[PDB]
Amino acid sequence: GPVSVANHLGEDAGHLALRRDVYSGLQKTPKSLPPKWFYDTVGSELFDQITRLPEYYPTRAEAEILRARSAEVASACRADTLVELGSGTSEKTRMLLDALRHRGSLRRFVPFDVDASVLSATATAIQREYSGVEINAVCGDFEEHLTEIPRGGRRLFVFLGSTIGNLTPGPRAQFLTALAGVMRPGDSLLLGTDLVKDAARLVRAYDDPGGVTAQFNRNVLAVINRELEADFDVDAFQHVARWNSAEERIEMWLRADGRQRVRVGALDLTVDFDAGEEMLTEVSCKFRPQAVGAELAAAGLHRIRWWTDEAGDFGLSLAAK
Ligand SMILES: O=C(O)[C@H](Cc1c[nH]cn1)NC(=S)NCc1ccccc1
Repeated sequence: GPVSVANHLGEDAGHLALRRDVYSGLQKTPKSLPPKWFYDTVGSELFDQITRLPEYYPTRAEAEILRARSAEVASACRADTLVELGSGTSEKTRMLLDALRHRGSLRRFVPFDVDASVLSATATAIQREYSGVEINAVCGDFEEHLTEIPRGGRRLFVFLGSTIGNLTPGPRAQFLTALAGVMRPGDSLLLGTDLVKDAARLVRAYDDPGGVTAQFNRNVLAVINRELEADFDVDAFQHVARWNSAEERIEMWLRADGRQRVRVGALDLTVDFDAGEEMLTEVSCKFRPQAVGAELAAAGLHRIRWWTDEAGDFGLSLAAK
């Protein structure tokens, strides 16, 4: 089937996005960076390592649900079209495409991500593995281009891996409202959410003993050093995984070992790290079954299926517009 990529991101939109997030976030108390920047080439294959760690249960828990419920998803949503908010590269992507193809209604696949090069390779590989499917990849961001997602058909929107947990409630309700707004009656959303559980398990999931998560987090400093010509002593910064009991969310911080002076070249900015000062690089919100259904409701979607894995570690929601 035909491949198309629509690119709505200017060529240096990424680079200018980084300037805004670093100039702003390194200048608030406490210092904070958005998690969209972990995923250069190094971080991305670090993340790939994380998903295989025995400690990082989310990837396997959601895979387990999907291996068992993908057929029910296809049959319940009846979609002819898979819209992925994500790069389209996981095995879970195939499970859902297979479920729709098996039921005979897979006509189009819409991968939606910010890396046009990754959409390109996804689209070429799905074109090779799924004949008869139109691939319409959209390079854009959630903030602006949900409306550029193609129309015509019954669409199942897919947002897996508890990515929505990387958004704090305010940004989170506003995204789900935006998503419900581009959905048409009879379209549906499959949403993955990591569930609240024992904190010692949560912290271990974000601080594996061999420190792959530690590398992945520290990597954001290398990215900022390379792309904004800053001078972070990457090794003087410790990965710390914290469980915020009140906000019910995992927090990734970077602790400075002793006072640091960091000049961000490309920004004409110098920031001061107190010795032992911590910087928020990621939040990872954990959910309760009822609260997910209520957020979906708040956004104008009606949840019709909830699933957990065998252990109650992780949840998938299927909600309809
Ligand atoms: O909330 C989480 O567990 C993780 C972050 C995390 C895991 N371990 C330490 N940090 N975020 C995820 S899967 N985002 C989805 C994504 C995947 C690939 C490329 C871009 C975006």
